[PDB]
Amino acid sequence: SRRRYLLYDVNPPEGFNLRRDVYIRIASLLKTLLKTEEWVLVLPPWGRLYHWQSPDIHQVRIPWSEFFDLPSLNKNIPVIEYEQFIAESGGPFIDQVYVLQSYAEGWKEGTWEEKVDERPCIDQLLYSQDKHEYYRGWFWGYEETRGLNVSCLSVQGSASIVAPLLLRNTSARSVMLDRAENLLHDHYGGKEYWDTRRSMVFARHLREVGDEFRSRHLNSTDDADRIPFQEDWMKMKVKLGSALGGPYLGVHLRRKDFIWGHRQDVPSLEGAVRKIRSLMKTHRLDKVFVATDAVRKEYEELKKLLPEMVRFEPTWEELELYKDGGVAIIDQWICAHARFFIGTSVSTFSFRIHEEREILGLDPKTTYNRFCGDQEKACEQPTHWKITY
Amino acid sequence: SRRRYLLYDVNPPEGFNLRRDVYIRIASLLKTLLKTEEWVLVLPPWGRLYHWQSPDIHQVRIPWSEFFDLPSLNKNIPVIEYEQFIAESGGPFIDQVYVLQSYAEGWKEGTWEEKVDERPCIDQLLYSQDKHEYYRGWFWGYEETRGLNVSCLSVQGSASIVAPLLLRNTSARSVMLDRAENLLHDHYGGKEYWDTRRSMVFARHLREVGDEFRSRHLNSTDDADRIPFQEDWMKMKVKLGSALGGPYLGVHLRRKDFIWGHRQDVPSLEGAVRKIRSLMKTHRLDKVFVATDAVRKEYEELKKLLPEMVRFEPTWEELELYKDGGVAIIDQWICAHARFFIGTSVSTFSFRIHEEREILGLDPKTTYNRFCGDQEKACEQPTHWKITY
Ligand SMILES: *[C@@H]1O[C@H](CO)[C@@H](O)[C@H](O)[C@H]1NC(C)=O
Ligand SMILES: *[C@@H]1O[C@H](CO)[C@@H](O)[C@H](O)[C@H]1NC(C)=O
Ligand SMILES: *[C@@H]1O[C@H](CO)[C@@H](O)[C@H](O)[C@H]1NC(C)=O
Ligand SMILES: *[C@@H]1O[C@H](CO)[C@@H](O)[C@H](O)[C@H]1NC(C)=O
Ligand SMILES: [Cl-]
Ligand SMILES: [Mg+2]
Repeated sequence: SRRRYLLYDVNPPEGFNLRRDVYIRIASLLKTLLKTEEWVLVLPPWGRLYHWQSPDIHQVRIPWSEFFDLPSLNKNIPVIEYEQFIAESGGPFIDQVYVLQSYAEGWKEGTWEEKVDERPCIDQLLYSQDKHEYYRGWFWGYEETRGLNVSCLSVQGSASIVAPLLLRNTSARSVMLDRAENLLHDHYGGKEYWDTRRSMVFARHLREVGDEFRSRHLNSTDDADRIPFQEDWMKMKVKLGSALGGPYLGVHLRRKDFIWGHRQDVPSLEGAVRKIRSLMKTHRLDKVFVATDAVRKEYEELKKLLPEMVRFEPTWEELELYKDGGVAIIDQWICAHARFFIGTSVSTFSFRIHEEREILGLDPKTTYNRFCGDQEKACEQPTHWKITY
Repeated sequence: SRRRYLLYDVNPPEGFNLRRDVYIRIASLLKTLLKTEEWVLVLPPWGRLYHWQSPDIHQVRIPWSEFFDLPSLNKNIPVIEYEQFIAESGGPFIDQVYVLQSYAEGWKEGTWEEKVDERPCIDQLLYSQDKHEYYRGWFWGYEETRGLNVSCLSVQGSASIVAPLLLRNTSARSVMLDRAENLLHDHYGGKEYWDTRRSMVFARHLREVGDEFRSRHLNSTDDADRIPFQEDWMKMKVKLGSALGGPYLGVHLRRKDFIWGHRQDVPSLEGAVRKIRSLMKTHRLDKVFVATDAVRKEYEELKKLLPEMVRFEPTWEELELYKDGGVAIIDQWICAHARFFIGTSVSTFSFRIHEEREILGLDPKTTYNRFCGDQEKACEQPTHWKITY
């Protein structure tokens, strides 16, 4: 009955939707571990080291339960909240912390190989020792957390590359992989992957708010959208392109990095609307739902250009409650029920929407779509990854 | 007198002693700026984004006054505390923030050239925009601070390479260079450097504590160690090797990275201790003062090996008053007055002591010395950098 605990964290600059992906990366690994030993994944509390990223509202120590449905995840891999780890093991005590990093020697191409090795630390360590020789660190904002040991792993391939190593030194009841973004997916478009991805189902509350918005302002219900919905995700398998979707255009415009990132892969507002109108005409769509990070000045400019834009603006208390990821989820959930969707180039946000649309069963031609930069020369659309059951 | 303002910050992992080096790099940029426009450098508050790195108990927004002598600093370049800047500009408002970064394309060997260019941001920018369109950021832990605009600058050479660009766009009353560590020194061994370096003189109360420790436990005073002291640091010049030093051996052992960094350039505790006793024999020194980061188990073992070791262990309340860099500065100060000194390989802490010793005038043969790895073959010693008065 004595099992082992896996914990992870991601490089602080990474956003909500990248973290959702790394999660599947880590789940791949844990499944590989479970073939041998008893393990359980501990869900890293939400909220970010950089507190200024989410203005005026503190997003901190947020359980997954506020975003995703725990039973839904559990049907895939054994999973527990960090606050629960803290209760089962005596305190917030982590035996081994492994900071993932690349190989310093690099490689000359043709050498590249999936491998993992204990190595000296490349960047100086962000953990440090107290008067008790415990390692103090970020630890998802739980200040009282202590690692017993920290060191670095140089690593290359898919996440499961690390399992032999973790399965060897069994001394560690709890192991944490920091900088888990270093791990790749085992196999991304694959059945194992989809089992996981499908199993992350939004919390009932965010779905309900999103659904009611769909019916009030989008004239969109699951019935009218020919999206038969099922509760247990294991039991929901839908034929491709059967789903119709609400009579509206979903769009995701990402302005955040447009300027300082010197981007040629994102449109001007004026360009974005030209495309949008072309889509509305093509598909006979009266209303467009826009999910955007745009600032007020730029939003007004968009609002004037495209009056029929409908948008979900959380009230102050809604934001205080659902938090940031929460709102993002509603926006995603709504875009995902659109008749047709157009996203932003290489946006992780748009990526999650795709997967979500593929799950609901919407035709790919309506799914993998992106705005072209105004003068962008040859603009390639995102790649369609079909589900495998 | 409407003068421009310069502010900077350094990559968060960076410790206290690398920061003090960067300061001089910046200060050399300011000197080059003063050849044209009226400027003043704003002293970035001490205290760290990653708070768990410091034993300082969330002690933050610390002015340079608690470490360095402000008049002393001001005789080198014009300088003000950050809170003073908030008062003299209108609010906590920085006009332009430049995040310093390396050139995206790297270089081919032989192509390396000092250059600065506005470029697309490589890493995702840590600053983020609010609903008033202002950028919020870490900003030395002052939540109120607002930047008006943010972009990344790719840069290569010495810190003064940024000066011409900074003088072209004059619309910016205040300018902040984030990731300042990307700038090199102008010329490190030279007069200009040494003017800045000599000008950084520890706050009176800190030296007063060290002299107290010296007088008491080390049987050491300036008049006994033949180290005449001079308040006006411009008026302090000593013949090289005129300084004797106290009847003790100063040693700096940094153990922090010994293990996780797989270090071969630092000794095991025994290798350290044997080397110490041999030095005390050779140089006829009665007592030994050790400045180290060793945590309990190690210190315990170090204490058995070297019982005659005297150390600076501040009281709970002392650590509060002087804070972290204070305890460090005291330790450094004490080391700097030893008759003979031996440090740790590539330790910024050691470098800072090196520099302080050259300033007191102690013979180089007694300054630039490091412990060798137990099995380290080459084992180069640190390079003598003379003051040029
Ligand atoms: C941490 O790891 C090292 C290397 O395996 C080990 O020798 C040491 O005992 C560990 N530290 C603690 C506090 O258990
Ligand atoms: C809304 O969509 C439904 C499809 O079920 C359609 O029958 C109806 O005409 C639409 N109503 C409006 C307000 O356009
Ligand atoms: C700020 O700098 C960017 C360069 O990244 C520039 O394009 C933008 O127009 C500037 N904003 C203002 C308000 O001057
Ligand atoms: C202290 O230093 C003096 C040199 O001024 C030396 O002569 C003396 O023997 C030392 N010892 C003690 C205990 O005073
Ligand atoms: Cl969030
Ligand atoms: Mg011995």
